[PDB]
Amino acid sequence: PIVQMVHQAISPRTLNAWVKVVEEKAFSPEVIPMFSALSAGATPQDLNTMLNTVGGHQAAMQMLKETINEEAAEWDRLHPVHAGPIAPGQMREPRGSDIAGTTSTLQEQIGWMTHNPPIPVGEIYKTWIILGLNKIVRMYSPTSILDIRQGPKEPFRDYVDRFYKTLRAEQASQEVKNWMTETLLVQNANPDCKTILKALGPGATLEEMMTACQGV
Amino acid sequence: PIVQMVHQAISPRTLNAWVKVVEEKAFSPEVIPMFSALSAGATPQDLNTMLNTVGGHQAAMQMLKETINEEAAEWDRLHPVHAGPIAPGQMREPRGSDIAGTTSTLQEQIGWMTHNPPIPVGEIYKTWIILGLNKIVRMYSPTSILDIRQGPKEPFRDYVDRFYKTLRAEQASQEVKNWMTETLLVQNANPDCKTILKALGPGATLEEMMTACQGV
Amino acid sequence: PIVQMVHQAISPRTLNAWVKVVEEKAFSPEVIPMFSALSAGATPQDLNTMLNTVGGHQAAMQMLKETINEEAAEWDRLHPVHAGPIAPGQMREPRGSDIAGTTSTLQEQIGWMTHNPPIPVGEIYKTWIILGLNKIVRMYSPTSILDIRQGPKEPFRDYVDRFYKTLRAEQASQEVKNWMTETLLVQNANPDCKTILKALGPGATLEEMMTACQGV
Amino acid sequence: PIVQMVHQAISPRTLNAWVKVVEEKAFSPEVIPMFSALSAGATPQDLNTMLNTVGGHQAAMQMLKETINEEAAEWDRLHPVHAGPIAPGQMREPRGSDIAGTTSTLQEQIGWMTHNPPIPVGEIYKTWIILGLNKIVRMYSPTSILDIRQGPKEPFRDYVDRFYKTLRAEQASQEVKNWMTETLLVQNANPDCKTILKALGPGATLEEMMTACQGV
Amino acid sequence: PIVQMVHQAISPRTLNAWVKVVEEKAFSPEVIPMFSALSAGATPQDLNTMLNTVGGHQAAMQMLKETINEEAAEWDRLHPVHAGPIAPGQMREPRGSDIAGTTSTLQEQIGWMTHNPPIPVGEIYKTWIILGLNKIVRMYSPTSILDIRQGPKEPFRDYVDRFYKTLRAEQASQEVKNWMTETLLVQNANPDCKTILKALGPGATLEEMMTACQGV
Amino acid sequence: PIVQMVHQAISPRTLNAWVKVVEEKAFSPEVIPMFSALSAGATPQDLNTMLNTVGGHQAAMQMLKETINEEAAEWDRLHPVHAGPIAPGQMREPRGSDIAGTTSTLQEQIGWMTHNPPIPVGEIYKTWIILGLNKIVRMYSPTSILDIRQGPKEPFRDYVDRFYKTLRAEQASQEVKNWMTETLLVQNANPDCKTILKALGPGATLEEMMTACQGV
Ligand SMILES: [Cl-]
Ligand SMILES: [Cl-]
Ligand SMILES: [Cl-]
Ligand SMILES: [Cl-]
Ligand SMILES: [Cl-]
Ligand SMILES: [Cl-]
Ligand SMILES: [Cl-]
Ligand SMILES: [Cl-]
Ligand SMILES: [Cl-]
Ligand SMILES: [Cl-]
Ligand SMILES: [Cl-]
Ligand SMILES: [Cl-]
Ligand SMILES: [Cl-]
Ligand SMILES: [Cl-]
Ligand SMILES: [Cl-]
Ligand SMILES: [Cl-]
Ligand SMILES: [Cl-]
Ligand SMILES: [Cl-]
Ligand SMILES: [Cl-]
Ligand SMILES: [Cl-]
Ligand SMILES: [Cl-]
Ligand SMILES: [Cl-]
Ligand SMILES: [Cl-]
Ligand SMILES: [Cl-]
Ligand SMILES: [Cl-]
Ligand SMILES: [Cl-]
Ligand SMILES: [Cl-]
Ligand SMILES: [Cl-]
Ligand SMILES: [Cl-]
Ligand SMILES: [Cl-]
Ligand SMILES: [Cl-]
Ligand SMILES: [Cl-]
Ligand SMILES: [Cl-]
Ligand SMILES: [Cl-]
Ligand SMILES: [Cl-]
Ligand SMILES: [Cl-]
Ligand SMILES: [Cl-]
Ligand SMILES: [Cl-]
Ligand SMILES: [Cl-]
Ligand SMILES: [Cl-]
Ligand SMILES: [Cl-]
Ligand SMILES: [Cl-]
Repeated sequence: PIVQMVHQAISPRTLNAWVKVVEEKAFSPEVIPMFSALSAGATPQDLNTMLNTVGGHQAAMQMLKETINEEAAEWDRLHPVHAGPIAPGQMREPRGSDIAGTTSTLQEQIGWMTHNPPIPVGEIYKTWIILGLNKIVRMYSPTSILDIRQGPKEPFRDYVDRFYKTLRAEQASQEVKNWMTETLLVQNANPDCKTILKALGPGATLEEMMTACQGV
Repeated sequence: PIVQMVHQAISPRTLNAWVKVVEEKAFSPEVIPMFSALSAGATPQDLNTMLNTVGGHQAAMQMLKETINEEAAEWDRLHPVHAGPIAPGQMREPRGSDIAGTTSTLQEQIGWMTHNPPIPVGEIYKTWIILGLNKIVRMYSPTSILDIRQGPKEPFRDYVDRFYKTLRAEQASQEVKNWMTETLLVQNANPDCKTILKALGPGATLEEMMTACQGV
Repeated sequence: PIVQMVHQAISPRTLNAWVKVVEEKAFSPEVIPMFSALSAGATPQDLNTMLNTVGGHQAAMQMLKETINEEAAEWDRLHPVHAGPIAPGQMREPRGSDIAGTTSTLQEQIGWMTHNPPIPVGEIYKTWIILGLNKIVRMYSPTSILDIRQGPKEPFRDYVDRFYKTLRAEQASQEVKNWMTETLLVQNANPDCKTILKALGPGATLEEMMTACQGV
Repeated sequence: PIVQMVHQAISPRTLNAWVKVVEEKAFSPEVIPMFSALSAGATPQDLNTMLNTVGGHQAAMQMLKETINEEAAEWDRLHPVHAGPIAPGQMREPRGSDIAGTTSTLQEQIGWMTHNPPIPVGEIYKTWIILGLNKIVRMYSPTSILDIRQGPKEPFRDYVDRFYKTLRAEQASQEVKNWMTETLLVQNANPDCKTILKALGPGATLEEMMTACQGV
Repeated sequence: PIVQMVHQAISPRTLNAWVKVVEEKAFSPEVIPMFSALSAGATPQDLNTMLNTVGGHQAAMQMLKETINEEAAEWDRLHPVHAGPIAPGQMREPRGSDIAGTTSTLQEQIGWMTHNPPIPVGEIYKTWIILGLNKIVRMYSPTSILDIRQGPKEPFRDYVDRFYKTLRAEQASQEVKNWMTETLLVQNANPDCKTILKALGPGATLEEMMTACQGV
Repeated sequence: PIVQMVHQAISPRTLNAWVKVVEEKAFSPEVIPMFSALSAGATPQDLNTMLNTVGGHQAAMQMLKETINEEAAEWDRLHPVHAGPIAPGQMREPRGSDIAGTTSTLQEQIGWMTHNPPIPVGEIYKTWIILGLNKIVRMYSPTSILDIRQGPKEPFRDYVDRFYKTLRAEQASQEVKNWMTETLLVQNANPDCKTILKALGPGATLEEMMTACQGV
């Protein structure tokens, strides 16, 4: 990675942390923030290290590769490289495969990241990776938000935990998520809780909803 | 985080420590001081990393989101942003969502935290998070302080441990807590201890109370 | 903490070390030196972090709070704060609650600790905490030094281990401890060892006493 | 290793990480990226340390030695050393065995790596090692890509995981790998999935293929 | 400790390492080199931290205290402190209890250790501690070197391991140790090995002795 | 150790790593590269720390002592110390026991290692230690290379693993090792493999030999 500047290897602990996270949690949604934290200041070389150290899950890892290549091709369309000899005190313009670290060297990556103005190839590549990880989380989610229904003796808190877990795995925008919360949460609550939540009105906070259905 | 200045990634150990704390202790009151210690010098990006790495407990995490948004909206009311182009050698004034790290970049966060005078967005956001965590601790507390009663063969020390554990989870002010201690502790002690503690008078320290009921 | 100067967060390992020490050893006497080592260079904020991260033992932790408040009130009596506006290039004089970190900020704590001359608020607060921890160790000690008696088939080394373990938990001064050693150790040894130790005379070292009763 | 410059020992954690990786994963393909990450900035001395700390697998380790010697001999052919006394402020030209660290000293390795222009002997030797590791991965792969066939009740995702795991161990070029994907994946799918994938046409992404055969 | 200069706290890992060593190995001879390594650059405060963090073994720890006090009293005899006010840019001369860290402050310890010329109070105190630890190792050794005799079917290597383990715990000088090796090792070997070793003559190395009795 | 310069203590992790390596692997050949890596930049004091922290194996550790003394005596013969007072800005010439760290101080060791020109006493002593460790590995090897014979149903890969494991423990030169490989490997293979390997001719690589006998 790079930190406030200087380059260094990914630490053994960071490497092991990532490998173990994937071994333990597969593609539960919280893996993505963990990936992002473990890859802080990463060069594309470091990001490829992290992805290539995953054994198994090779369908997911292939899907990620295809997503990356799609984003790289889009970058190339928007940023076509201009022909000419690179001047003294200048860097060549990166293509998509340079950002993804397959056709660039570490020095070139360092060159772009530490240039003035900077070309943050590590952060660009990370956005592409996270887009691909989000697709995998979606695909690997066992359940739909439409099927989350409170059981007749289920504590409301447990139902809400299942609701918001499933909502998190959905790849719908924030406005759609708001509609899901406003509509389904109360609609798919059990008869007694549902009646109590409708009495609160559509202005209630989750805290107030949870407090209301505690006794039920 | 930032430390005496320079920015760096949250360490794998810090990340793992937080994840494991939540896995093991859920929302026992001591989790909050642990959160605060693990988030020392944190930018809002780092604070979101910590909260987003939690898998499960998504009712609690949603309640926390709602608390954050409430505090952000209050900030916006008290600190309305003034229209105009930002001068050379100046930072734009942060709105609530900039403090909570959803509409600001890391450089902007670094910019505010290291400015002269500083705008400590990390510490402001942390106060909002801790307010939300305190609400969750309250809500998830199984017991009321009014129901803590010493058993007829219960060592006074064990009763006092249960009393002060339950008191800690109550979200009443320090003056109310003082009344609880002065009134209930002795009132809800078992017959023999209760008689002995009333004989000490209302000036006794906890040490003296504990020593008095040792033999009982 | 602060180290030779610069401030930084308490490390996750330090935090975990302290939590685990308390989980494992409760209030055995060796916990106090461990506390002191783990809190080296600590600000009052860091010291409160350490104490607040303890879950359970809330009778002990309340006793500690009361001890701290007693020491803070004594500080206030000896060091009454003088009214007036604080000059440029000067620090306000700390009251007891500033030393204990409940009414002071981290910058103010840093301000006092790094001032010339220094006001070591962290070390002052640590002495108060250790006074309180010593009271808890005393109170939680199961045994009195007067009751430590060598069994008729007990190796002298095992008896001496029990003697000095119990002596360590007593909160009597060094002169009283010397009397206990000079008087009780030999007095409460078993018949055969006791006779052998009285023959050595009152000038014998512990090494010589232990060697003498090896064969017994 | 060397990091942005300064030399230092390989850390105990790096050493242990490598030893344990080999103990646990043998020569699964992901071991190679792990080797590369753990050997970041390595001198040839450090690389030999890593390889020599492996106990067991001595057939593989001998094959690696032979691969290294082959690459060293090729280097010598392409870069024959010129006779003459080495000038003040100059380094002798490295032969293959100097790059592999058997006839050079640590200072000489440091000398080449930190020279202007640099002669990155660590990175050259690492390419040779990885060539040898790739040969071992190939040789130790239990299965051929031609034999990966979806079972009649096998989830398509599981079949794809096995396909891309086996493909990764093949030491065929990227163009051959593309042919394998375009031809075999669909060809060796089970009757019902195979029919569904042929209906998608040869433009489908893996995501689309996986989604199509979810219900099957 | 102090390292090339700057002071810092003993690390949690160092603390834990020492505690665990004592828990696991008690007073086997190798504990002393481990103590010495873990206490590298230690101030007397750090050395007391290490000794005071030991729970149990309080007979041994008391014997150590008595040994320390004996060495402190000897220091005082050889180095009597001269009366007078300490000059600007000068340090007071340490007494035995200042070296052992009970009557000196950390700053004073730092003062002596970093003075020109240095007064290495940490290293002086460490020699006293190691003298005391050696006495404990001796006292706690279960066996005498005179009783180590090779069994009639015991591999010579196992006998030699027991011999040199027991020899290490003896607190006799190097010349006495040489006599023990030259005399007893061969004398207390089993009949067949003993005959073979006497045939080698008194010039044989241990390697040659071990090789000679391999087949036996 | 010393690192690019500055001196510091051996880390607790390094110490523990070495102790555990010896506990787990005894004197398997890979222990020596591990020793060398863990002792990088070591002073003789640090090297003695590492050797003295070993509990048990005291026959081996005595053999190592004798090997060290032999090398020290050889050093003394080749480098006799010249009588005279040591000049300002000069170091006394080290004798063998100064190199082995028994008659020199840490400052003197630092003095030699950081002098211009340097006298690398740590690296010299390390060569002596490794010579002694190699003697122990030889002596403790259970098997001879002449006795490694492929079983009639043994996979060739398993036979080759045993061959090269045993070869590694032999203390014969590289030319002798080459003869062993060229002669014995094929000679001591099982009837069917042996016939197949003789058909390849004496130019075959190990990879080619292993591939040839895969089906057998
Ligand atoms: Cl995995
Ligand atoms: Cl998953
Ligand atoms: Cl890679
Ligand atoms: Cl790869
Ligand atoms: Cl850009
Ligand atoms: Cl970047
Ligand atoms: Cl569900
Ligand atoms: Cl969780
Ligand atoms: Cl909870
Ligand atoms: Cl995040
Ligand atoms: Cl998230
Ligand atoms: Cl502000
Ligand atoms: Cl802040
Ligand atoms: Cl309770
Ligand atoms: Cl606890
Ligand atoms: Cl206790
Ligand atoms: Cl706190
Ligand atoms: Cl708290
Ligand atoms: Cl003061
Ligand atoms: Cl302080
Ligand atoms: Cl007892
Ligand atoms: Cl292995
Ligand atoms: Cl393998
Ligand atoms: Cl090596
Ligand atoms: Cl080797
Ligand atoms: Cl080159
Ligand atoms: Cl290199
Ligand atoms: Cl398969
Ligand atoms: Cl212990
Ligand atoms: Cl012992
Ligand atoms: Cl202490
Ligand atoms: Cl103590
Ligand atoms: Cl001195
Ligand atoms: Cl010192
Ligand atoms: Cl024995
Ligand atoms: Cl051992
Ligand atoms: Cl062995
Ligand atoms: Cl030592
Ligand atoms: Cl030793
Ligand atoms: Cl030399
Ligand atoms: Cl050296
Ligand atoms: Cl074998």
